[PDB]
Amino acid sequence: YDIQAWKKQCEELLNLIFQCEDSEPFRQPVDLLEYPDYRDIIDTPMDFATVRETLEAGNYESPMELCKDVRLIFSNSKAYTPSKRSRIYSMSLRLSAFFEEHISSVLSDYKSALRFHKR
Ligand SMILES: COC(=O)Nc1ccc(Cc2ccncc2)cc1
Repeated sequence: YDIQAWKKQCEELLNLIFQCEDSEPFRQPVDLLEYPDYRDIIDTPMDFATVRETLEAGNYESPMELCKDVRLIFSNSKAYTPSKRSRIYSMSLRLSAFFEEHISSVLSDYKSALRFHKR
C-alpha cells in the first residue's frame, strides 16, 4: 500500500525501455527537419526522454499520467505511419506490448494503495 512506489517502478520501467532497441526512434522528439510535415499530422509530440524528464522533475502526480504520455508516443507513431508495415510503427507495436505488460501491476498497485489510504 505504498502510495509513492509507482515512481521508482516507472524509473526502472523507463530504464528497461531505453535498453530496448525498439525504443530508439522514440528516445528523443521526432526530428522535424527529417519529417517536415510532422506537426501537420501530430498535435502533441511526445517521446521517452520527455516522459523521463517530467517524472524526474516531479511533474507527474500518478502513474496514470505517465501512462497517458507513454500511450501518446504510440498513438503518434500510429497516426504518422504511412503504412501498418512501416519499420518505426512495427517497433512501436512491440514496444507498446512490452510497456503494457509491465505497467499493469504499477497501475494496479498504485490504485490499490490509494484505495487503502482512503479506506
Ligand atoms: C530522432 O528520432 C526520430 O526522428 N524518430 C522517429 C520516430 C517516429 C517517427 C514517426 C513514424 C514514421 C513511420 N512510421 C511510424 C512512425 C519518425 C521518426
